[PDB]
Amino acid sequence: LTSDFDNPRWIGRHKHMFNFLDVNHNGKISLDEMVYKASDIVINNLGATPEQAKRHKDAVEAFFGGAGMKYGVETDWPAYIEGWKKLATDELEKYAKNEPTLIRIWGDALFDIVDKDQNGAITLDEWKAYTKAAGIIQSSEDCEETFRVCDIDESGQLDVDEMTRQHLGFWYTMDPACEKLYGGAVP
Ligand SMILES: O=C1N2C=C(c3ccc(O)cc3)N[C@@H](Cc3ccccc3)C2=N[C@@]1(Cc1ccc(Br)cc1)OO
Repeated sequence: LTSDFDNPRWIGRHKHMFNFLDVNHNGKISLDEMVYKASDIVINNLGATPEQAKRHKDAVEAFFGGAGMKYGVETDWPAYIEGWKKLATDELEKYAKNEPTLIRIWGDALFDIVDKDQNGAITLDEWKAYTKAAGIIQSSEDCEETFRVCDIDESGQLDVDEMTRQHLGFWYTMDPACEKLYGGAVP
């Protein structure tokens, strides 16, 4: 439940993602681009209903919002990483107080789209469909590493509650137990 913001591997994890989000190498990204990307994936690749898409958009907006990003503002790397320090701090504070995190809220919205059974858990094939559409993982072998790192349930599925815990460790705290969550795709 403690952050590790001076760790070069934390900083570099998020710089990897900044660079991945900055698809046209502008050195800056906007909230507009984030919510476009989000809705493009779920509506155009993953079959989301209109209601599901709007729920998902609201969650992504709130997530990057928590990192300081705003509509009509171009966020460069120094502003992006400083805002990520605020997001991670807020998220860990919520998690410690048993309050829903922004990453959980996003997960619930995403999993309602990706889980054909709408019961809060995804198969490996579903995780492959999501991460390859998003681009955050490219290869099947890296998607398969997720399922090695995560505690998989009795039906072979990845529950949103488990992925949220792994995400806290991976994106917010540098928990060694959560290394390689995205395989080699994200250092
Ligand atoms: O955890 C997830 N992330 C985390 C990030 C991320 C990016 C930058 C950064 O500095 C830190 C994290 N990005 C994405 C991909 C994406 C970005 C923007 C719009 C749509 C999709 C992502 N997709 C998710 C979706 C998700 C969310 C919550 C839960 Br629980 C499970 C899955 O899984 O790969």
